[PDB]
Amino acid sequence: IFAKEIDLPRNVIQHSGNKFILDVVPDSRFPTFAITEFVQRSFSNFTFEQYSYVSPASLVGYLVYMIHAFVFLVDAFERSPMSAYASEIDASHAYLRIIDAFSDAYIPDFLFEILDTYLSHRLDIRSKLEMNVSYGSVLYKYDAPRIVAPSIFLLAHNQLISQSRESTAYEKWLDSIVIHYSRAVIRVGNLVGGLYQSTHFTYRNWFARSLSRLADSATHRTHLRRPMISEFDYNIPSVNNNTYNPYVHLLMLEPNNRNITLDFIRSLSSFCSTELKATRTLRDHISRRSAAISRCVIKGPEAPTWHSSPLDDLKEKSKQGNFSQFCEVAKFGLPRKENSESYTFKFPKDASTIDTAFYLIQENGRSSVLDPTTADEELHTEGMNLLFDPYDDESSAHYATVLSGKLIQNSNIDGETLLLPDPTTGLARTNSRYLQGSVLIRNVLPEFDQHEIRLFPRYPQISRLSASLTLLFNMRQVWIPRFKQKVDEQPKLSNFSWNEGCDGTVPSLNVVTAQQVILWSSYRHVSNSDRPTVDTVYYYSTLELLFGTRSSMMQTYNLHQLLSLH
Amino acid sequence: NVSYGSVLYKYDAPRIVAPSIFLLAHNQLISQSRESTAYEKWLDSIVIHYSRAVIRVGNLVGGLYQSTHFTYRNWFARSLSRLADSATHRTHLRRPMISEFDYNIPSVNNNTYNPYVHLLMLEPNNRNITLDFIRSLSSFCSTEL
Amino acid sequence: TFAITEFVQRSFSNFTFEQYSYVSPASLVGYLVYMIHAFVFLVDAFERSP
Repeated sequence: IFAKEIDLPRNVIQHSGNKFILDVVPDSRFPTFAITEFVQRSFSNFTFEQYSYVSPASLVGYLVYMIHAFVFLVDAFERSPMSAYASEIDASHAYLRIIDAFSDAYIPDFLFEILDTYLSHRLDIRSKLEMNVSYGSVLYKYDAPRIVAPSIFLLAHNQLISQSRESTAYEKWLDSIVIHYSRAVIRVGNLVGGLYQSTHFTYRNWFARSLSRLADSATHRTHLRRPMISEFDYNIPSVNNNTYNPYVHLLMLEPNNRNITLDFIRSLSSFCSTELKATRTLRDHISRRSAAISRCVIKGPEAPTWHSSPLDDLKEKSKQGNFSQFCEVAKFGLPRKENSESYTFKFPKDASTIDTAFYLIQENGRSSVLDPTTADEELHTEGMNLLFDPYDDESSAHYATVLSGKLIQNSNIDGETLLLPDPTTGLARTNSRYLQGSVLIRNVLPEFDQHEIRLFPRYPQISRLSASLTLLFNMRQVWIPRFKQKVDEQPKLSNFSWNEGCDGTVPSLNVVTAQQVILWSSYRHVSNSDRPTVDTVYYYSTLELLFGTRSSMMQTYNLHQLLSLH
Repeated sequence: NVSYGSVLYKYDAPRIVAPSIFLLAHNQLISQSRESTAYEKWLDSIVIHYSRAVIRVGNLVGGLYQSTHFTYRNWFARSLSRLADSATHRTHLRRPMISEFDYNIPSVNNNTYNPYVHLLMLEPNNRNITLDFIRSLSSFCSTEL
Repeated sequence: TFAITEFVQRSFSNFTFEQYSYVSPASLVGYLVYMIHAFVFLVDAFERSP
């Protein structure tokens, strides 16, 4: 009736938002686990006599290699613009020969079940928000054990051949140096979490129990039943913060490794083609597009499968260790430290000269009840996962989600605040609210540095009603009022939530504005096109500020409780 | 009905055959040793600690005593010794990949002994190995037996 | 256990165990003794009242 009079399609302001690239970095421990179990159940059907490099370790390293190769091809040929890590790889003829080698290398149909979840995606209404997979946000002390280096499996190939009749033959593999990171010898036992010291000890977690089968030389007579055999002469690179490129390290593109890398790629591509009946490549697959990248696994506090402690060379035979002595070395779930009492606050001698409710220094009254969660095996190895899906509530589509490695691992964040729309501002700024559920990683504790992890618990959700928190006039900071001497009325101290008894050993505040936050996320954002720094990378603690609470949430087990080792 | 709800350890321990003895026999069956009687390292293997006491395979099968160690071959140990003798280890190493059971020895007493936890290997440092054991041998029985 | 060990003695050479890293005669005997005790737990937990 009033359609032509109001004429609202000709009387609106529309803006679809600014351009925003959302980076996805998969935790490669989970596809490595699936690939190792794939090779376990299929390798005896293969003929490897015409190959001097093919072993189970080499085949697992090839498939993990082709995952990282897919990531480089998406970041270099599909992301606009390409990341600063991929721009450092020169387009010279040697690099182009290796890129053409893994662009036409044959991949089995199993690995595309994982790789179809890494396809790019652009939202419908947010038509300038893009999700794509790239390692352009990767720092080594933040992401090193969650990104499985394929050079570990060449060393496992070297140990799988050796004619030794020792009991646990995978322990020389755990000694093998992978990289030098500026002053630091990082071994396989640092990245897989199977060898520590306090005398060397072996801890067999779910990742090392799976990978130890590839480097155990008790079955070396099966792998030596061939005319000609060779070993990988892998050269250990020395990098620092200024020269670390994850694509050069993961794709083995150092100048003293490019011939071995090329022979590795072509030998195992021919092996997959002739024996695994692999017919497909990555070249016709990096331009595909699907909404499966927005599915992720939400985890709580889990124990590491790594530690950053420096290991010496294994001279003797290693003993068997346990969970608690590993978590003391890995610095996970430590108790609350003791008050050293090095600083002293200035409390007045007369107590009637101040209003003591307005003075933040006690008379040594109440102590804190904040205690960290000590490392327990049932809590931190058997915790349940959540399956996130923004578009459909089907559990058959999370088969590839539990294998892929897209995850948000949240330990202590309980709330994220959304900026409410202002109808008086410009609509570009209103429709460009993209960094809402994100934390800048200046505040995020690194996992592969020598830091301590104390798990102060999230509040129990066993209340009777739902809770929320609303911020007035400014959400960017929480006000603490400072009063003048003569005020209008009595200030009521009922809205002040006190954190009684702080002594440097408990959290004093619970607000991170724009060391303290324990978070890893697959979903990231870099604020520029330069080298990723700690001031430019954001970890997304959730995607529900973007996709809503109307999205599907399903609860499941861990992958090692779902995929058995046989 | 059948239930182990009446089971005390000092009354019923050798008459209830623990399945963790055979994981240790699997560990000794693999080893590349050319010794004469190779089942005697299996008889040394500790099964459980019962409050102060190291109970071995030779205590539960009755094939290893001392008074110098001696081997007595009764009808139960003569049958079970064939599973842990590494004189035929070349038959069992004819495979691409092999692994050993990393079984952890539990320490129990009168207050904490549960026979279902011990027999079913349900200690917290053994549940992953138990799950892989069950599923691997169920798939083996399904495909071969 | 005696009967299971003699069962595995007379049948194990007909088996292909190459696709398994845990299968041996000792493991198969341990599996069958395990499933006896598992039957006992299932009867006591799901059928005995209480």
